[PDB]
Amino acid sequence: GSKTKEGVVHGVATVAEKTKEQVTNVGGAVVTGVTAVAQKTVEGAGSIAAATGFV
Amino acid sequence: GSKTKEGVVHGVATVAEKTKEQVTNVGGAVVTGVTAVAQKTVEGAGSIAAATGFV
Amino acid sequence: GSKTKEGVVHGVATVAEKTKEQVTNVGGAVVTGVTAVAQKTVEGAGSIAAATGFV
Amino acid sequence: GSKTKEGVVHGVATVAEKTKEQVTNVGGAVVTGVTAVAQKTVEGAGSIAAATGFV
Amino acid sequence: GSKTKEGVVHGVATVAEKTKEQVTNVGGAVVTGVTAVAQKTVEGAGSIAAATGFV
Amino acid sequence: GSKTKEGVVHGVATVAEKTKEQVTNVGGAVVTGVTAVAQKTVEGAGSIAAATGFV
Repeated sequence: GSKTKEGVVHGVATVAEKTKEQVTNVGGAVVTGVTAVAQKTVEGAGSIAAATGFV
Repeated sequence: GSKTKEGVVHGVATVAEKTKEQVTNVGGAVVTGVTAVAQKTVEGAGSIAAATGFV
Repeated sequence: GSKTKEGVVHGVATVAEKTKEQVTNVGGAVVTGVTAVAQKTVEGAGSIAAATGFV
Repeated sequence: GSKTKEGVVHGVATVAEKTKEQVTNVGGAVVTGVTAVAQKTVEGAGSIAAATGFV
Repeated sequence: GSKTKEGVVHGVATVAEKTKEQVTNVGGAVVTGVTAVAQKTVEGAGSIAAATGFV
Repeated sequence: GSKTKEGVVHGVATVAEKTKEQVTNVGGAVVTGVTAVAQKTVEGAGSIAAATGFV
């Protein structure tokens, strides 16, 4: 290709004003606050923000 | 290709004013706050924000 | 192709003013707040915001 | 007062995608692109985006 | 006062993607691109983005 | 006062992607690109981005 983008994040502005933020976890899984993330996978399973409790 | 975009996020502005934010989890799975995420997968299963309790 | 977009999010503005936000989970799965997400999968099962309780 | 706002701009998200922008002026006045501006004046004349040709 | 804001700008997100930007001026006045500006004046004339050609 | 803000800019995110930017001036006045500016004046005339051609 000549100009190609695959799995790209660009030109982003983010403001997050939070007075109080609190995360409590007991024996589980928590994913929080994922921002401006990019991935490319070939021949594989790709998961960005994947929470799983048990197996 | 000449100009190609696949799995792309661009030109985004986000403002999040929160006075209080609270996440409580007991033996589960929680995904929260995913923003401006891009992925491309070839020959694989790709999940962005996938929560699962047990297996 | 010459100019092609597949699985693309662009030109987005978002404002979220919340005084209080609260998420409680007990043995389940919760996905909340997914915004400006893009994916492209070839030969695979792709799920953006997929919650599942048990298996 | 207890909680007072006078001349306030808050919680704003703006996206401006322009391929070409061009401003030509010959002996005049031009005001362009004013965004998220706040003022408070006491005992005076206050003008935000005021163009004037001659005097 | 107890909590007071006068002439305040807060919580702003801005994205400006421009491929080409061009400003030509011949003997005049040009104001361009003012963003997130705040002022407070007491006993005076306050102008944010004020262009004037001649006097 | 107890908590007071006058002429304040806070919590700002800005992205400016420009491939080409060009400003030409011949005997005039040009103001461009003012961002996140704050002022407070007592007993005086205060101008943020004020262009004037001649006098």
